[PDB]
Amino acid sequence: PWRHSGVNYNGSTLGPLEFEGDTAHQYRRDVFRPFFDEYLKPGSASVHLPDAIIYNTGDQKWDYYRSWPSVCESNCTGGLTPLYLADGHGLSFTHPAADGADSYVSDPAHPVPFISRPFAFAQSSRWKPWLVQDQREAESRPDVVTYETEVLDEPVRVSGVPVADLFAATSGTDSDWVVKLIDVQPAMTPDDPKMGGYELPVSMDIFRGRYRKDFAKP
Amino acid sequence: HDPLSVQTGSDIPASVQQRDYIKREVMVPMRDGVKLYTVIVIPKNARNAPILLTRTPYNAKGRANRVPNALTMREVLPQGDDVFVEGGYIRVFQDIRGKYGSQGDYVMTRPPHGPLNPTKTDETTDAWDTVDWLVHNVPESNGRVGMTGSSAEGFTVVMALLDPHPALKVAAPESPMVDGWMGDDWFHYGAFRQGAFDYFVSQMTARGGGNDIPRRDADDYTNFLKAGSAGSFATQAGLDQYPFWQRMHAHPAYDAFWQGQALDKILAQRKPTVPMLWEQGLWDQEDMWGAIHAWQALKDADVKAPNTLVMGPWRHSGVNYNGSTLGPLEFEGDTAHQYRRDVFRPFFDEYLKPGSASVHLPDAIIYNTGDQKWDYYRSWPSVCESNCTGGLTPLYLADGHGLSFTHPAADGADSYVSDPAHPVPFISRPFAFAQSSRWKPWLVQDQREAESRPDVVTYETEVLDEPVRVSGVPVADLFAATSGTDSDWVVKLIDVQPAMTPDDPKMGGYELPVSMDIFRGRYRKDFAKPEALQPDATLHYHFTLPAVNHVFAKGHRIMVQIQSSWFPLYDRNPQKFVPNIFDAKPADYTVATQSIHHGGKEATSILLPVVK
Amino acid sequence: HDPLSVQTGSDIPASVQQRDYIKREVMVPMRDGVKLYTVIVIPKNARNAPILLTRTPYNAKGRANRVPNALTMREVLPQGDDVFVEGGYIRVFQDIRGKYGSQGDYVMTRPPHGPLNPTKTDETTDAWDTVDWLVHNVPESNGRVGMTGSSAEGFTVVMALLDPHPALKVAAPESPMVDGWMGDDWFHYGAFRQGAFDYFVSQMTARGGGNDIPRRDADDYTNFLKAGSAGSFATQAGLDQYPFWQRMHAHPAYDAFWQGQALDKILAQRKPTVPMLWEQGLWDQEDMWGAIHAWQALKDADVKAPNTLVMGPWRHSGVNYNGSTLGPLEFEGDTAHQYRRDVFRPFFDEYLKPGSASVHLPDAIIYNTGDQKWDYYRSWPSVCESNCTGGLTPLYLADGHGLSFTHPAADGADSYVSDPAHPVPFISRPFAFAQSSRWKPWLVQDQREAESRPDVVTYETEVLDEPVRVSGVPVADLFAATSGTDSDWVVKLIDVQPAMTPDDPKMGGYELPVSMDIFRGRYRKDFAKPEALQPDATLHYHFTLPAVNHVFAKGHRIMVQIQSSWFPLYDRNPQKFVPNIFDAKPADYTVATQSIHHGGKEATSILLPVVK
Repeated sequence: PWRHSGVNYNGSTLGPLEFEGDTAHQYRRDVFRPFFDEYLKPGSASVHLPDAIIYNTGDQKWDYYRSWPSVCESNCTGGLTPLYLADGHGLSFTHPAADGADSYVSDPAHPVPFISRPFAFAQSSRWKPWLVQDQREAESRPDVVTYETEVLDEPVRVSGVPVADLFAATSGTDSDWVVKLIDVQPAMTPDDPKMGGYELPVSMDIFRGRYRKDFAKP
Repeated sequence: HDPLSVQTGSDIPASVQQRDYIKREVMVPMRDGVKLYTVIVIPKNARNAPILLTRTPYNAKGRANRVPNALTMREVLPQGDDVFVEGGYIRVFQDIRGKYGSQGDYVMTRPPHGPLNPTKTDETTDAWDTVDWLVHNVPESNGRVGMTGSSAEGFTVVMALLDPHPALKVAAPESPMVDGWMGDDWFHYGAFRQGAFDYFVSQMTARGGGNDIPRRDADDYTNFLKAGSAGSFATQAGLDQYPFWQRMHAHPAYDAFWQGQALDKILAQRKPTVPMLWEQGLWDQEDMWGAIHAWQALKDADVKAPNTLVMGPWRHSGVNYNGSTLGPLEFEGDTAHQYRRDVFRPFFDEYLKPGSASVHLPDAIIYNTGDQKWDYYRSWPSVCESNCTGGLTPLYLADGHGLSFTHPAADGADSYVSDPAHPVPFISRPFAFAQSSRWKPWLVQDQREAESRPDVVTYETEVLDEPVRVSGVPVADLFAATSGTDSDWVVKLIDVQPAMTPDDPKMGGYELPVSMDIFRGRYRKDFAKPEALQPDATLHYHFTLPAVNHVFAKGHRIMVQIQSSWFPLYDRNPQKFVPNIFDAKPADYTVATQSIHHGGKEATSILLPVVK
Repeated sequence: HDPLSVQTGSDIPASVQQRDYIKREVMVPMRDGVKLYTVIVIPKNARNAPILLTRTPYNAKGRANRVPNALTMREVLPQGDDVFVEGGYIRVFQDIRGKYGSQGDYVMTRPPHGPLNPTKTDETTDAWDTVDWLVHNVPESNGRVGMTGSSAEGFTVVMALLDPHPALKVAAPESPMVDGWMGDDWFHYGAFRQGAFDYFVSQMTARGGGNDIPRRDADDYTNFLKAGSAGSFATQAGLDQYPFWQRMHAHPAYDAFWQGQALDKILAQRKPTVPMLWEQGLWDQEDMWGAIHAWQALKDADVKAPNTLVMGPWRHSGVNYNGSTLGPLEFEGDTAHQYRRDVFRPFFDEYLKPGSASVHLPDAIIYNTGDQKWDYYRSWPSVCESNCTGGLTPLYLADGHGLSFTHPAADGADSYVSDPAHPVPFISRPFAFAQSSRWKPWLVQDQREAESRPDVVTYETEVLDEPVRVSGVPVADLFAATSGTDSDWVVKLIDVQPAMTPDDPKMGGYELPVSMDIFRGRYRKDFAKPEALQPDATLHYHFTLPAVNHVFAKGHRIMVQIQSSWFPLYDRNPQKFVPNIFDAKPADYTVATQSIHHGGKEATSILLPVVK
């Protein structure tokens, strides 16, 4: 649960998020060092590492997966589960038969800030934990469309690479498509009040529309 | 049995000289038999001392207990009482009718005797009976009473000024509740302030203390948006059983209910002879209309008594605390203490302490938010719409999102889509009304967030080569059109800081608002008779904005920002004409295209009070 | 008249579904007719649900209202109830006899039935009647009650364990008040804790809330020093009229009054059969004696029930909050939540939720303050004074202010002047008892300030080449001399951090105390019969210090600090034998020369619980 190069520093926090101890030092001591010792120090203990060792941003613990990922598009034990966008700005696991569409105006004279203004690239302290910043500012804008499920009654576990299956239209001849997968914290978090309703992005990216068909031939 | 070992009774003692003050608790009887809880703080060995009186609905016992049962009077009394404690004044805090230790019925901002109050008592008589009692029952006093207080405590001062007792020699209302509809606590040109619900429940649930409205989400932007309309929130909060809300809900327009409560107009018709010192902050987020309008009305009515207006770089009630800062802004020392020691105290001493020096205060003493110093204006304002030495200078909106002092003869217009499903946050999300630390300095926050939104139109001058000085009331001369049948118009006058401020880096390019307000379109023609707007027609809006005493320095920029929402502070305008916005239904909220015309016959501008 | 415009009544309403819980307020009648206010928080539509009960003198109504009248149960209940809210437990908070909403007489830490309480009731019977009522009157419950609580709420659990109701299936006292004289809230080996005065006035002024003692100065070091003695401050604060103080003032020694209140000795004689989970923090600044001594006494008496001791890296009551940090220290995640989720909850589920997984807890579960991990000890402690697998390893004080594991045959002694006019501050000045943020993590503060003083002797080992692991109770074997006839002895076991800690620069050379306590010299021979000390004679002092589960890593240093004052937390020892230190006179305070002998026959050392 680190930022770029965060593995060489302290892994206890990242922005307002708090993890179970110094996760970076944990990896350095429990995995990194012993793995290196096996081949660099003759006579050292043999370590048998799995396919992947990933920290669980929900369970708050290290997960050791013998085979990872267990689910994906093709050549995996199982496929991906589609979380469909629905009517009334909702999200459902049930495929909605009815056709529908939502519109938003994209004005380049007023682009959406990736993080709160003001921001300068020299501000390292703001740049580092940018990916965990609250997305509530974007949601309040008419140039950002937001979809969400109902307050969960049962937990939903995700482990792998999420794929954006987007069916979008533009009135122009080019366009960028930013898709954010967000984990909305409980409406109220009394043990840490500032996290109430916090829109934490667990995964997000941008796609330049001109490369839809070919990445080499726009 | 041994009492020093075996306890068969209670450990709580049956009954429970080091202080420099004496605290007296009395129940002062009014003319109708109702008694009012009064706390009198008299300094030890005090003889022939003046009385500083404050009537309050915020717990008199608590107010005179900053540090509960402290050893010193300085500790026991509020920070704002510092200069009076040093002066040996007798402090008096009294619970108003129907609140805390007081008896009787409580009426939120009780209307003065008239069509809205046919009984023999009101806040005016309550103050009269109080003063009359204090001058006959406090032997340590010289029989001279001075009145002060901020917010609702300021409201009581204004009420007492309608018909004061001869012993009330001086008064100083601080950011008082004068007109809750025009521009104070409840509405701002018709636009309802949603933070009122929490105030209602906290002040009217019981005689004593009350609790806040439990929330679903931590964000009030989310809370009020999910509820829909303001009325819907109120109903969900169980506010429908509260008599004051029932009256407000029935009177959304500026009718007889609100007109009969406008203290600025009433006080001016009575012609008081008691020296006054009106005060409000330049960034008063709760009572911007209060002081300035009451002071101006008295000046226009040719009052025969000292009438001075004081405006510092403070937030609501900031005059009683530390005025060194406000949000990220820094001023030249403790401006609040400065005013309290140099102006407030001596002015009160003149009428409450016989033999004291005579002070000759000017028309207004306003701090300069540009020059960083106190300005003393013998005649203020020097420029305004009519009946002034000079007129206002129009700062025209122009082509290419610009601002100029030169009239653009050609027509032009810029558009923005106002979607009520995504209203513009008044301050960064998340925000809850319970977060006092964010609410207090809201008026000085950077407006760069709003500038980046497509539903907010921004205009700016070039980087200034010569400073532009403004002192007075700016007037928004707006020529706007909407596709809907109703709309809200938010206009902001901003002072953009230099692109780079190397001594304080975070201030570089900061969009500091010096004055901003909202106007509910339905009240364009008449405030008392709301009417629908013509779709797509460019209409003329003319309204005054909060006063200014600023200097847009070299390297700065003057900026104007226009939008149609300010959530969740102001309830969303459905953008469709409905009889009562409070009861707007989900289907009433319409997306609308707003057009701000510039140049030609419909040249939108900000009528600036430019001075030499 | 129009009611929607004219109000002649009150704006306060005569009588003032969205929640996931139901709150029930009941007055539970005890065996003597006295009713106790009980708040029952029940989750919406629950059946066969266990009850978590807490009896408290800290306002039940408030405790069950973390976020007053909140929409969710999670919000409404304290942080420490998180796992029980997730488990669907029924929360029950009750006001103990004589406090807040409860009737009857209030007796501070009411003694159990015996020579100090000849009535028909006590805290044991009150809990019995409460459990009996709860299991018959709450239809949503499965008739199984679990008891928990911290501080005074922990005291009520221990009291209930003396003779529990059949329905009380499990108990978990957290940092309970077991022995106020030995090492809990009031005294520590006879040394009086001056913070008790504020606690006395805040809890025994009235049935409900009370206020703090008004201070003259902001610094309590100044306040107490100026007052002179502890009894002198009490008199000046008007505490002489408080019955509990009157008894304490009459019983400064460990006589029948304190012996008959030692819950560890009483509980071990009763032999309970209810599964227990004892808890206290390794840095418990309010109740260090409590849990460990109560758990150990039961273990020695061969208790026929699960008896586990849990000690985390927490301050007093820190188990119910966030255990990630403590002062400048950082632990491996939220240790408090970890314990609550992995140990606490499942242990309670085993006896309260029929069908749940069975847990087999070891002797003790202690967090390692060196290894930064949870240690599970099947048998604890493995090393101690007598009746253990191994003995303690002595860490001898040596020449040139050093420490060694090798016994020095050569005799030696180091001296320091203890001047009562200038007592050693327990933590940096200024400090007031009201400053909670400084009081809570005081036990982990840097001891470098003390080391720099001439009235504090310091001993340290060389920079460690190999780690030294310690697990158990360290025993101070001190051979000290004083020129006076009385004296206090403060012994600190410190873990000096590496000279430089590049990953966290501020920790470089930091003198972190892993265990420290004070011993009032007059009680050297007998705790019940105080005696004067022979001037200039080296006497033997033998006392246990707070438990440890640390590892002095490579680069670190083990350090011992010895002083004779710990102001203003502990009252100053006059250093002259007086019948009652509480009533010491100004002339009694004598400057004394203290000598700590090392080597030979009087080899001062800290008997460390060194493990492999």
